[PDB]
Amino acid sequence: IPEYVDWRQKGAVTPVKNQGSCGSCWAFSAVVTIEGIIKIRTGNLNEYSEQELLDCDRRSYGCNGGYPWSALQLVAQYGIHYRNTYPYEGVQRYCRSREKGPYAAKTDGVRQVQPYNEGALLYSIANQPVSVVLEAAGKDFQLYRGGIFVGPCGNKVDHAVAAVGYGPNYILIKNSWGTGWGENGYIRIKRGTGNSYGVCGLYTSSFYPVKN
Ligand SMILES: *[C@@H](O)[C@H](Cc1ccccc1)NC(=O)[C@@H](NC(=O)[C@@H](NC(=O)N[C@H](Cc1ccc(O)cc1)C(=O)O)[C@@H]1CCN=C(N)N1)C(C)C
Repeated sequence: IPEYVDWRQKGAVTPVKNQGSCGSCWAFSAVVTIEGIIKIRTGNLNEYSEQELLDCDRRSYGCNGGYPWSALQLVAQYGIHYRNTYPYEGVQRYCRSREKGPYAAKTDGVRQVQPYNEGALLYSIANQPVSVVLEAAGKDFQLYRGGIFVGPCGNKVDHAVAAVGYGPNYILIKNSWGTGWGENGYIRIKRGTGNSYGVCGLYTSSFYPVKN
């Protein structure tokens, strides 16, 4: 795998979103990986519905948090609508998949990256955008304005984001806190510290969709 990966450079990343006060990060994280793999497989970049996952993933707890892997399982088992047809409201409502016609995209499964393994995550990122979790509760992460982020932070993961690239010293992350946060909505998180958790627990729980 190469020294630099940036899926934005290959037109596989849609504009930065803002999840608002709703604990829907898990749905935003999942959708970034779907938008990525559909572009890589079909050559078309589309936006897909975070709201649909928020409403329809019965394993997750709507705006009270959820599971990127369960969201990705749902897209593999059923599918997902375009964001345009099922737009984001920042509140959990009834699952309205049936009322919005046939699904726009479908995947063939979900895979976990070997956890607590930097090389395993970089290998997956080289192939496609990956759903990752980290500790975002800390003020340092909340007030991040740019540069390579080293913390401070603990490993108490509480927030799902998407790894869309890496460099020699960092992993490139798409956050769902709008374009005003960090580097136009992105964070470069320090890698290669030798801490198996990753910086802010970045290696705790990572999933990517499978599509043939
Ligand atoms: C992002 O907007 C939200 C914010 C939030 C966090 C906690 C409570 C409310 C809102 N963050 C999340 O959705 C996070 N989700 C969780 O913390 C998640 N737990 C896990 O991801 N861990 C599981 C463990 C597990 C696996 C399978 C079953 O059946 C049970 C448990 C894992 O290791 O995969 C849950 C979601 C519901 N509430 C809490 N507290 N935790 C982030 C995605 C990590």
